[PDB]
Amino acid sequence: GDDIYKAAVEQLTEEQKNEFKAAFDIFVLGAEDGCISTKELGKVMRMLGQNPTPEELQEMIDEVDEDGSGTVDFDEFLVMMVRCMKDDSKGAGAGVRISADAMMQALLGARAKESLDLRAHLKQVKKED
Ligand SMILES: Cc1cc2c(cc1F)OC[C@@H](NS(=O)(=O)c1cc(C(=O)N3CC(C)(C#N)C3)c(C)[nH]1)[C@H]2O
Repeated sequence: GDDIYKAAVEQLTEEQKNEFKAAFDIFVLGAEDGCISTKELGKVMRMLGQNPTPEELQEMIDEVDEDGSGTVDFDEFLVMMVRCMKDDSKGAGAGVRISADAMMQALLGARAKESLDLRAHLKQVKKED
């Protein structure tokens, strides 16, 4: 049931559909496997205010793993974003729940993410950034 997940390509903004390349690219920047692992996780988690455990990262990855060895494909990420907007809470059983925009703004956060107002999904008191 990956209708909006796989079709997210058209659901993504004008800059998002193009940021999905550099975004995930930074996650595996210099990766010999080409994919993301529990190691790279903590590397990005800090960029989005998050300091989980080395054993917990296996959970947020297991639900998005293809090989089943603490990892995730490049496509499993694209959906993780479009699915996050509606499912801000996918972890279930942790201290908090990571969002999608939080990952994008952390990964690149320079190109453009206001063309469609993706960060507007969290209309609430924020910082000056
Ligand atoms: C490989 C990859 C996958 C994911 C990533 C980034 C990635 F690099 O971020 C979003 C995450 N979905 S989630 O619902 O936010 C989510 C939160 C949690 C959780 O147990 N914790 C919140 C926590 C970080 C704290 N304190 C610990 C889980 C299992 N899922 C998951 O899709």
